Amino acid sequence: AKLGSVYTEGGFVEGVNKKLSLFGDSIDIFKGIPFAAAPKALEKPERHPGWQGTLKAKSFKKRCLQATLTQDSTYGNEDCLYLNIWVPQGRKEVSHDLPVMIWIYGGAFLMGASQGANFLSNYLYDGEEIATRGNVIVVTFNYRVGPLGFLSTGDSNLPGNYGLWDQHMAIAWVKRNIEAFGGDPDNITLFGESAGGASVSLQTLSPYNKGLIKRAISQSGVGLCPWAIQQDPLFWAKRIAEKVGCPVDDTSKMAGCLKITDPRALTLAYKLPLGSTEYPKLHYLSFVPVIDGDFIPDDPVNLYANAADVDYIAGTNDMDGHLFVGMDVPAINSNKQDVTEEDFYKLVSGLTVTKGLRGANATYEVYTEPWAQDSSQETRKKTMVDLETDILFLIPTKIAVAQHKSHAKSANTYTYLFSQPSRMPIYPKWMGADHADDLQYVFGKPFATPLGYRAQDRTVSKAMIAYWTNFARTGDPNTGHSTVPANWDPYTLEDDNYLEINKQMDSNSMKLHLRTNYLQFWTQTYQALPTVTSAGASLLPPEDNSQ
Ligand SMILES: *[C@@H]1O[C@H](CO)[C@@H](O)[C@H](O)[C@H]1NC(C)=O
Repeated sequence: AKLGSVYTEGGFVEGVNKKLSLFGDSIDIFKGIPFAAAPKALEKPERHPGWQGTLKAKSFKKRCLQATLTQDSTYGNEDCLYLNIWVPQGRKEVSHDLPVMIWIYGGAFLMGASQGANFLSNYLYDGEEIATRGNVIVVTFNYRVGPLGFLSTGDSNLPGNYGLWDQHMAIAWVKRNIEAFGGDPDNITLFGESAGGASVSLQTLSPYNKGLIKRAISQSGVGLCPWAIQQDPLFWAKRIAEKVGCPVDDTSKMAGCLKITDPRALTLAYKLPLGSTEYPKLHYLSFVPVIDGDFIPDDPVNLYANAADVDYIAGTNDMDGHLFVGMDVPAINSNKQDVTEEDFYKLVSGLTVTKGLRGANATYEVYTEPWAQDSSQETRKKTMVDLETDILFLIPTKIAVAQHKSHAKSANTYTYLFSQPSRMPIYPKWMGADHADDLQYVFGKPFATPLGYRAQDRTVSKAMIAYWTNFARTGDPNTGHSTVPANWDPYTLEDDNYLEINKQMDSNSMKLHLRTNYLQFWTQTYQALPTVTSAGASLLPPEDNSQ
């Protein structure tokens, strides 16, 4: 069948119907529907007022204003709040009451576009494969990124989180209109990776999404990740106002200035210092969400209450840290480059600055227990990847599933570990899954563009698409429109069970206790060490001028 012209809160919308077989199977595809009005620089989004007549939603609109790679603070403009929809259709009748999956893209909160772009190893986000292979409606949209989406003074002058408001507006529009297209409003599921994985998390915790989200999936990213929350907003708020001529040490005037400063200037003033220097950096992504007064009204760890009736999946790739540690210690497969013990200590120190050399010393100690030694420079390099994977993805993720499992009411909880080896020619033979390697499988690339894909890739992709969509349908990965390769057991604090996802999907894919001892170190021992919180009175309550 064909949807045709659908009437939504704003007016009529028309997309294209792509035929997929000689038997009626088609797929309606709408692109460019506005969920909000063109946002004003550093200002929250308003609902879109509507339009007269029909909207021809046939192509992705401008992605949000962001920087290219080197110069160009160009990639879109402020008018970018658009969403796209993919509705699988039969032949007999039109689809109705279908699960809805809203995708939130990553890109370190600084880059990103619904139009399958702004990402590295993988980037295209076409919902056709998922929609059609799982009989699910797939949605994608744009949310403000960069200074323009997350710049904040840390007070009423500039709260920040504008990018999170946009994501919320999308989710809201979908809640209110998705039935027009054949979706079931009470079966909205969110999924995302990296910053998108964290956004999904933060969106389930926000009181604003009280009863909008039914289920959620976070991939390589969660709200408790050290990188998801900016502890000291003003810090970079001043520095930005430094590059662009604005009254730095006067929040009010500074905020007024910025809000009127040129978007492209504001965008560009933020250049990631990925250069030739080893000072603690290369993971100082200043523009990320913050704890403001309302959207994220407290530390994410205390907001769990909001996600108690939300079915949740959270997972990690066995070497998520590889991509990042490489930027610090550029020894991937550099056989003619060796990592010394002090090299490891040096990385540790930088990673544990807030706890002094005591923290650095405890960490180095726990992490260097194994006897593979110098001779096994592989093991050394191996542990350096474990370290950043644990710190940036795994630990935060374990705490989030446990936390969710314990405070769950009716919600289900499932976690996973994706380990399909990266066959990137420029990485060492020991490589497992790196950050983002999951994307191609989740979005069904091995099927969409099979050229260059082994069958194993189609095996994995068939499984992941099956798990995600079954879950999006029943809250259970093992029950839905598709056949699951191996049973995925619901999480328990008792077993700490995780499905290892790869080509060998069988009864033995369900495993227990992934790096329990390190969870312990980071959460008990380490945490107990005195912090260099030492900031005098530069603490959250003192000297914030009553917000
Ligand atoms: C470890 O760090 C502590 C200070 O936190 C210091 O007293 C000790 O000498 C250090 N030991 C080594 C072996 O580096």
